[PDB]
Amino acid sequence: TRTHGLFKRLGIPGPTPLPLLGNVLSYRQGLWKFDTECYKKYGKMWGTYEGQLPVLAITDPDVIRTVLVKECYSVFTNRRSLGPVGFMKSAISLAEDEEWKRIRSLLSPTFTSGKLKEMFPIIAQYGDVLVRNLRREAEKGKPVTLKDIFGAYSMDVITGTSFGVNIDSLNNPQDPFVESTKKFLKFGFLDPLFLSIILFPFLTPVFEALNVSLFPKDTINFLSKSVNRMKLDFLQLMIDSSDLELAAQSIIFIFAGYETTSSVLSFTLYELATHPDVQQKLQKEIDAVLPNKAPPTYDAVVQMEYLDMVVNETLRLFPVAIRLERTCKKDVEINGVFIPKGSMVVIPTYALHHDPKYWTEPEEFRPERFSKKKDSIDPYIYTPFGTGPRNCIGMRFALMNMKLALIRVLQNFSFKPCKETQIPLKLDTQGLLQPEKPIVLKVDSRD
Ligand code: HEM
Ligand SMILES: CCC(=O)O[C@]1(C(=O)CCl)[C@@H](C)C[C@H]2[C@@H]3CCC4=CC(=O)C=C[C@]4(C)[C@@]3(F)[C@@H](O)C[C@@]21C
Repeated sequence: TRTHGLFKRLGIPGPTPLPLLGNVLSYRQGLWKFDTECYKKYGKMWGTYEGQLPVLAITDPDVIRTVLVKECYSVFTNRRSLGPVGFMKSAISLAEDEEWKRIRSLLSPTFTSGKLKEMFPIIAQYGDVLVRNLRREAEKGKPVTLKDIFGAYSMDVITGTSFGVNIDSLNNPQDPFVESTKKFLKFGFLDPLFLSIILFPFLTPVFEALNVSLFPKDTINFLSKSVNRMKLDFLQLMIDSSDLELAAQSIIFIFAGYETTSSVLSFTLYELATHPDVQQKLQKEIDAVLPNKAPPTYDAVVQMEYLDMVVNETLRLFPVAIRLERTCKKDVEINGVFIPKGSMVVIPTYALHHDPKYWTEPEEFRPERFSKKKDSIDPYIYTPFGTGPRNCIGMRFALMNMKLALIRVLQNFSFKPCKETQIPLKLDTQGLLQPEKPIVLKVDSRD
């Protein structure tokens, strides 16, 4: 209760904390659900405690633009106070202040639209693997469990592009890359370690000194073992430019991009199933641009307007990262409130994405929201990839992979519900947004 008066004192509303734990019990229902309930309850700003760590949640866009862009470098440079990660404290999402400022700089040339335009054929090759895989499953007439197919694609594309070559994960379950990377799936709140770290950060130096890491030590090595072993994609581009630092980044990319890409694709496809009119219209768009199942190309995949709007609206409904988190590296005035050092600020993307103030019929899937014809979207309400210098660096790359996959599958099949399709979709209560029950759809071919 050392800090459990901070918000009472500073005139900031919030749910009453419980000793030691904080409001953390409220997280078991899921953060997206907690973040919104508070939003509705407390308005523009509410405070909570993670054990002892205060947490300030801002919804006003200007305040957001302050935290995310204006004073990203003067104050809010780090995300969540670092945990027992050992040497992956070099990977870019985890580094802080200057160490990150460098690593960011030294990886930017890899994620420019130019290098992406370059990598395009190495990615689109993975769509042929994907189509066979989805035909196999649907040739039968058998409902398809999307997370198998598109989890597989997600990993194949990232593994191969990040380091190595095609694994065809679905048909090589015993591949040593497949079993080892599959272990990022259980990240966040689930592990006892994260809880003890969340509630008692002062143990973090301890676990480091005991070589106990949040990450699966069993796999971190095998990846590093395969990285140094190799020393067309991220690898060589990293090659041209420490050797531990290089080995981290390769792993974080797989981390930051494996499960997000996967959940978003099956989310997109779920919505196309339950709005067949949107599914035709995108099919029409695809067939006019690449007639007779033509091979995709970079400048096409980028200029497909509806397709962009379709991915974009899905990220409105399903911001897989739920919230954006920054740490005050110094005392700071955030919108007339005095916020001590170490504190965390939360920009509640999911809740802001579902606000009726900014989105007519917020629960409805309406790709038209993103018509370039309409008034541009506020980049601090819509924060699916972050904004500011700390945003998803692979943003352009992820949108490419998903669009590539979505095109290939939509050239060859449609998607519709069946008896086993959960409608409405329900979210799970842990980690990145995922469905309560896995998505299964009927996938008939167009011929
Ligand atoms: C649908 C796919 C993805 C989504 C929704 C997503 C979302 C996000 C978000 C919200 C952040 C943090 C933003 C912030 O702090 O405000 C982030 C960070 C990051 N993402 Fe992604 N991401 C995706 C895919 C990827 C992929 C494929 C990669 C790399 C190949 C990637 C690499 C990274 C990295 C390195 C960071 C941390 C960089 C930093 O802290 O400066 N992301 N991502
Ligand atoms: C998990 C793969 C990944 O790299 O995700 C992150 C990212 O930037 C790219 Cl998505 C990663 C560094 C840490 C991730 C957050 C930790 C706390 C956390 C616990 C949850 O239960 C739900 C969401 C977050 C709040 C989080 F998961 C997401 O925002 C995504 C973050 C920031």
